[PDB]
Amino acid sequence: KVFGRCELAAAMKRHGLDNYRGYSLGNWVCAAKFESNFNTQATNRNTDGSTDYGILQINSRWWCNDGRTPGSRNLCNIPCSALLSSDITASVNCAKKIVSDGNGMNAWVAWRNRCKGTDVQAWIRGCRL
Ligand SMILES: CC(=O)N[C@@H]1[C@@H](O)[C@H](O[C@@H]2O[C@@H]([C@H](O)CO)[C@H](O)[C@H]2O)[C@@H](CO)O[C@@H]1O
Ligand SMILES: [Cl-]
Ligand SMILES: [Cl-]
Ligand SMILES: [Cl-]
Ligand SMILES: [Cl-]
Ligand SMILES: [Cl-]
Ligand SMILES: [Cl-]
Repeated sequence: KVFGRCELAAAMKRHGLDNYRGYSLGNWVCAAKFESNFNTQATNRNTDGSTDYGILQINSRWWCNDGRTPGSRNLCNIPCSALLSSDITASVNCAKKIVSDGNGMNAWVAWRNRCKGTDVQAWIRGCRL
């Protein structure tokens, strides 16, 4: 599923991501924009053999099981395929664990490089929230 900008903002808010760990909704929407372009089915292969899955490009190195990342962890206790669903529940629940791990949203490369410090409220501008 390719979410609209305001559509994703509403879904993230319902699942309690807004202001989660102090990160405003615009931060989360911006992260999803640059990680996946709002596409729940996005996947990308990393140099080490791990893969990033879904709207927030969550990495199998630490967070989910795909059966093809030797030595990796599954800290969200989920199959990576669950992060590709049209329903964002699994991705949100895992994102909550990730952002609580110590380094906040810096875990998302695209957030650090393209969202951090910018006018992130622009991403929820005009949305009915
Ligand atoms: C929270 C999350 O999963 N973020 C991922 C990044 O982990 C991922 O960055 C890759 O992770 C490194 C190793 O694969 C794991 O140590 C790679 O060196 C690095 O490229 C990023 C890739 O675009 O996507 C999300 O931000
Ligand atoms: Cl957009
Ligand atoms: Cl915001
Ligand atoms: Cl594995
Ligand atoms: Cl599994
Ligand atoms: Cl949803
Ligand atoms: Cl980047």
